[PDB]
Amino acid sequence: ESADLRALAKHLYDSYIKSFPLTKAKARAILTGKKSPFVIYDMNSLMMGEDKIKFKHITSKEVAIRIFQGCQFRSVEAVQEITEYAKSIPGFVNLDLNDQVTLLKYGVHEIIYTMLASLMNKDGVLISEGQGFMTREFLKSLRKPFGDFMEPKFEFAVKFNALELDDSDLAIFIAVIILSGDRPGLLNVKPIEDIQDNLLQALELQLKLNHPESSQLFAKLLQKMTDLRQIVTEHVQLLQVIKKTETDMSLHPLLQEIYKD
Amino acid sequence: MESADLRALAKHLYDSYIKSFPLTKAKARAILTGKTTDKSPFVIYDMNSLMMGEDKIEVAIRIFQGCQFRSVEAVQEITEYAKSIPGFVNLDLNDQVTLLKYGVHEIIYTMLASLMNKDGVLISEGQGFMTREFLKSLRKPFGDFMEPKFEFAVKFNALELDDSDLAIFIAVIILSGDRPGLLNVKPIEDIQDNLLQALELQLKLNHPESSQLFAKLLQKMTDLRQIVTEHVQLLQVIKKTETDMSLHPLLQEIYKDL
Ligand SMILES: O=C(O)c1ccc(-c2nn(C(=O)c3c(Cl)cccc3C(F)(F)F)c3ccc(Cl)cc23)c(COc2ccccc2)c1
Ligand SMILES: O=C(O)c1ccc(-c2nn(C(=O)c3c(Cl)cccc3C(F)(F)F)c3ccc(Cl)cc23)c(COc2ccccc2)c1
Repeated sequence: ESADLRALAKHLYDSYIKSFPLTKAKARAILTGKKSPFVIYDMNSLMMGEDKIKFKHITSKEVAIRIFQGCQFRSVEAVQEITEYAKSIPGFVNLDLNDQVTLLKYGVHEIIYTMLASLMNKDGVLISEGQGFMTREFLKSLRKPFGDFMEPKFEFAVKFNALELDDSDLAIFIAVIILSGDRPGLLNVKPIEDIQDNLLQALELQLKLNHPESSQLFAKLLQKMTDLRQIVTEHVQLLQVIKKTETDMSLHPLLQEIYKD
Repeated sequence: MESADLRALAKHLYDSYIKSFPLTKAKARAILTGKTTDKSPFVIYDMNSLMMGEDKIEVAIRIFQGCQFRSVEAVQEITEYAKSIPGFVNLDLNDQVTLLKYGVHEIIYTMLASLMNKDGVLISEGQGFMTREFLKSLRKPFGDFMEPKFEFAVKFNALELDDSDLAIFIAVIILSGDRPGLLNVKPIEDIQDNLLQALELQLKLNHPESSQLFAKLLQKMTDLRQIVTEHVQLLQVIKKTETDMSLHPLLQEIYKDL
């Protein structure tokens, strides 16, 4: 069944490429300088970037709020991308429909954090399919709670990126996260855990072949699912604090509805 | 890195686990499943049977303090076991402290599952058995403090690990190079890579029909991390309400800036 695992890995890589706008391979070429992106490093360069490259989400007038809400809009776009990618995982659409919804609901936060790391280095993050680059210092320095909201994302990403995964690795990893049989409220866990066992086999084999000198990388990548669960939990608690504290974050009620999750 | 060397490391760790922990999963299962007249526990299911149990072997505080005493004992045993893990005592001393500070609680929960089934937990080296329902029914926050341990244990026990498995698994948890404040992560990760290699081979040989148990067991390190956090948060709440309990200095230090 070795060749079947390679097939599953090839299938997932191909679908991963079509589903997501900016791959890790392309992002690394931009970050390293190998078409130069617009750099956002302060207030004035932000004002020119939306006026020049036209970042879609520009509708509050405060800077830190607008950036945070920009992160919200992009995450909503990513949810739809992850949802399309999930449909291509062998077995997923044959699951009970409520269970498909449940796996996506509880998994998107972990996948967004994972995939965001592909767009970051220690100095900033790519935005708008790589045309912009927002510096870590500028984000880290936003006022009151917003500065401390951005920086944990970078600290996770730098640690995660030290594993040096490529897109073919990440496609199987993302699928493994989706097929988590321990999400609350699953109706039929058995076929989810069955698919995950296939995906885990595919990830293990892929990592031995693609990183043969990287001892126990499979184990180390699974240990990063501990980090993911913990930071997703910390993330939710920070959103709750931001909602309860800030009143200058009223949006149109229909816009609030799009962002409900 | 060679197969026979991994088997040697598994046997070393299993042997040391036996010397360090007096109540094994093997012994606990023999008591729990029964059919033995000689190993049969006294069952504590209410207030009066608790009163009879002390003659044989406030309530919620007394039980909570009993868990504190046992946890201190567990730390001592876990610490003795850690010293036997090849390479651990050769590490920088501050890192040795750090690995223990962050590892002991995750290990206590792991080994506590060995003493539980869905209906209760063995106590006092297997001589007693306290029902889950009784613990769940303790007053104010103490009732809910006991129960999350049970929820993990039922899931964890479904993996059907035995002691030779748990010996390597416990060592892997201790040698975690991602603990906060470690000074030299590289020598810790090198040891874990051997321990991880040892666990993988051990699970393959001992559970050949249990597909991807290695991966599923590592995913359980996630459930451990979450319940330690929920535990620490519950203690902080109990402290602000109760002064009628101090904590043992060993436990006091483990929680400092955890
Ligand atoms: O392109 C992508 O793949 C992409 C994916 C994730 C993020 C992003 N999400 N995010 C979260 O807080 C967040 C997370 Cl991690 C998980 C779930 C929900 C949230 C939510 F809802 F609360 F936002 C961030 C926090 C800090 C930073 Cl530096 C980045 C993000 C981004 C940024 O996009 C921007 C676009 C324009 C201007 C500024 C940022 C891109
Ligand atoms: O034998 C063992 O290895 C063994 C190991 C852990 C526990 C135990 N600790 N514990 C904690 O709350 C606790 C924890 Cl997990 C970690 C650090 C500090 C605490 C603290 F501070 F609060 F005490 C529990 C809560 C609920 C239950 Cl069901 C069990 C325990 C037990 C119980 O032992 C008993 C002995 C006599 C009477 C009743 C119970 C045994």
